[PDB]
Amino acid sequence: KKIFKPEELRQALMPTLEALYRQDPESLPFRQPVDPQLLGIPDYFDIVKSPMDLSTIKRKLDTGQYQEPWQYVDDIWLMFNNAWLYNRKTSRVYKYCSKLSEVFEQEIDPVMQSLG
Ligand SMILES: CCc1c(C(=O)NCc2cccc(Cl)c2)[nH]c(C)c1C(C)=O
Repeated sequence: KKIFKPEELRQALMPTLEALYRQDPESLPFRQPVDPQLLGIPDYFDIVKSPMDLSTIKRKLDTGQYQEPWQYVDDIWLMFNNAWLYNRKTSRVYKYCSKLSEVFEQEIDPVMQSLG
């Protein structure tokens, strides 16, 4: 039941988020919230009830919204799962999502062993 200072959480986790955000071009579809009206996908919020993206996660990390590291990890998988759920497996975004998830696994694994 260890408690982490918000600042130490940000320090430990931010490099993993940076690694995802910097991944080009695979991060591009995940750098901002999905905007259904712009994209012409009006059923999006019927399928995805809990939208998530890298900018939102970044904000949560900056503003003390995570009490413990698994909450960050939860949001990352929420983001990936939303994309795997909504998009066809052949789609560009699905494929980018999978590649990003592999980057995430490599970066996160040592951090979370070293943390919680
Ligand atoms: C298909 C819509 C979508 C995007 C997206 O941003 N597309 C536009 C785009 C902009 C730049 C680069 C690319 Cl490749 C696509 N993003 C997500 C998570 C999704 C979904 C539904 O899951």
